[PDB]
Amino acid sequence: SGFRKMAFPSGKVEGCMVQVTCGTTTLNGLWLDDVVYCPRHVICTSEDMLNPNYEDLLIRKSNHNFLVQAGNVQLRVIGHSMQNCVLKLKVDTANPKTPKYKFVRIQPGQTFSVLACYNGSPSGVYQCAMRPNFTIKGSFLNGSCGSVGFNIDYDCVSFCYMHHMELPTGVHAGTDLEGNFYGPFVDRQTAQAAGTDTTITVNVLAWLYAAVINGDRWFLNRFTTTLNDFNLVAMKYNYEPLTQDHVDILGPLSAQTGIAVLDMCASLKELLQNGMNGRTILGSALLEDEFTPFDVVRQCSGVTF
Amino acid sequence: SGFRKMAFPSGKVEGCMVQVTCGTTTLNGLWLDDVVYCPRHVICTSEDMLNPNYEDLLIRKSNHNFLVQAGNVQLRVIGHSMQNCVLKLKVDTANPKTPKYKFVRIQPGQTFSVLACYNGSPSGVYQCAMRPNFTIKGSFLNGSCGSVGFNIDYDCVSFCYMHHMELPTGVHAGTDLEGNFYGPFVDRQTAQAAGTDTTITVNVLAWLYAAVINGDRWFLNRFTTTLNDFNLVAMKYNYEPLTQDHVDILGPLSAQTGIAVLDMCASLKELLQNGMNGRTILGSALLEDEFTPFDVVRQCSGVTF
Ligand SMILES: CC(C)(C)NC(=O)[C@@H](c1cccnc1)N(C(=O)c1ccco1)c1ccc(C(C)(C)C)cc1
Ligand SMILES: CC(C)(C)NC(=O)[C@@H](c1cccnc1)N(C(=O)c1ccco1)c1ccc(C(C)(C)C)cc1
Repeated sequence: SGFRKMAFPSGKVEGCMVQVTCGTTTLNGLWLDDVVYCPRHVICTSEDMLNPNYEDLLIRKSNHNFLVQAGNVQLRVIGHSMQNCVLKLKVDTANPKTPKYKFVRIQPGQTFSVLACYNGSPSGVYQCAMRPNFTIKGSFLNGSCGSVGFNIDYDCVSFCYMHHMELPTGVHAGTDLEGNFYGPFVDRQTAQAAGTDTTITVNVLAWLYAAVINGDRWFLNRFTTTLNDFNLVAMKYNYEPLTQDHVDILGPLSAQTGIAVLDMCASLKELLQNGMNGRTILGSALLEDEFTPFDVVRQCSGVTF
Repeated sequence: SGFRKMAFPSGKVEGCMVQVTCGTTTLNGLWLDDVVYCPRHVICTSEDMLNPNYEDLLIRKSNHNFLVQAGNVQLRVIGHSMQNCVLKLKVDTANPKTPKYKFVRIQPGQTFSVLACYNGSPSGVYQCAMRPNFTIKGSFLNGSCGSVGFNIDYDCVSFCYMHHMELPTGVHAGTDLEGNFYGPFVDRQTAQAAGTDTTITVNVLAWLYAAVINGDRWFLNRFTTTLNDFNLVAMKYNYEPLTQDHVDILGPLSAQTGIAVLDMCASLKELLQNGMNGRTILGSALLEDEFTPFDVVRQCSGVTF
């Protein structure tokens, strides 16, 4: 029993973390096969980051300008190119610790583990979700750029995030491993703001099914509701609209707990309208939305990797 | 910027996780050098766990009754002994992935990372604290016994916990790597209850210093208080008494933020007496106490391993 915010084992990712320096700027890179992936803004200078022209800046850089370090071993960069907002440095040696991996672009509301790194060395791992406004509420300090977020499927690592920027509000922005930013953000020092950060409703529901599975049932009320009526209250509290797919995604937890999805929606509705009256659910005083239906199943079943 | 509940990279611990079976009971073991550590209750049967006499039960077991599996490779048990509530199976091969390690018994209020495992395979990692009642609020399912909690010091792993039991309330109990239970709990199926779970006050203070460092300052009031007066309110809300050592431990955060410790105590006092009025601190609606002063420094500075 018990429900903690939990991340994948990071061993497989640790073996791919290297350091990348260009000029005076140092950050983290991802070393898979004979290619190192890192954010392109490594080539910028503090003055050039107001309006960087990466095409022109990259022209002044040669292979020998990119300093890559795996542990204390230097890698020979024999090629460099730019794919969207990420650099690809080709090295002479393939990473012997390269695991089975894949590059996937996740959807807003999905989760992943982040291995925060500094100078190509891991410092910690935690769990994030892709907010509906395409930011993440990470824990990143300077130099954390180049750290990656990932999911694990038994033996295969699915990379989905690489950190780039911190937004003025304190949130964080980045791209997938193909260099495409999640959201409308760009790698420049300019006024950028994220939209409204709604609540991932389906994730909250899975969290409530998690609570019921762990003994917290005080919030289970006696009503039920309609998917349309529930939505009328969700979209007033800045909640994501629930779809039939969400109801289907939640089916497994509905069958395990024996509580129809629409009944839990009614419980959630009364929680939103009346608050929690100072009580707690799974040790939290807020409605957590950073657990997907799959994460709940994984943690309440025991899926190992 | 940003503050998430974060754990150490688990790669070094992953390479020590093996599976241990005795009879029909399977659980996890820790493989360091040529010894495997696992809870002694692996030798119990479902009937014998009401009042297990481990001395007599262990007498009926030989080396070849303990089945240890590292990956899909079997290890030859050439010796077995009992140290407190943990078994030590001596194997013929030393663990090639054995890192620099140490066995430490942590103090209540301290934190550590847990690598939840099932059948000798890691499933996830999260951060825990040793509650003042000597339980932990883990996420453990059946078979999770034998998983370990640890801290990392650059390159040295300090093991401090090994999971044994789930208590009737839903909390969890275990021992250090020498087999000594944290708290007054015993490895039997009997009526056991933990005492009052107080709040680790010093950890809450470091969390508030963490918030101030991340931009959340709304709770900073205009008063100050005395260490004795603050305690009179803490011990009414079931908070740990603050000592001068706690004030000294918090010195670094007090100097960084420029807020004397006793002033933050006054802020905490008004939060306890009046609640948070539906606001949040670092994304939480409750006062978090599972971050030590050291964890806050590590996360707000960038200490890598
Ligand atoms: C908020 C801002 C002023 C832009 N500071 C940062 O983004 C920090 C940073 C700080 C904390 C977490 N992640 C990045 N930041 C860095 O820390 C950094 C840059 C290179 C290695 O580490 C950073 C990220 C992107 C840029 C440009 C404008 C060139 C794309 C410049 C600096
Ligand atoms: C609450 C209780 C009825 C005792 N169930 C468990 O403790 C589960 C268990 C379940 C969830 C998390 N950790 C342990 N539990 C186990 O899951 C387990 C035992 C062996 C391998 O996995 C367990 C722990 C200790 C004992 C004795 C009494 C022999 C010391 C028996 C079973």
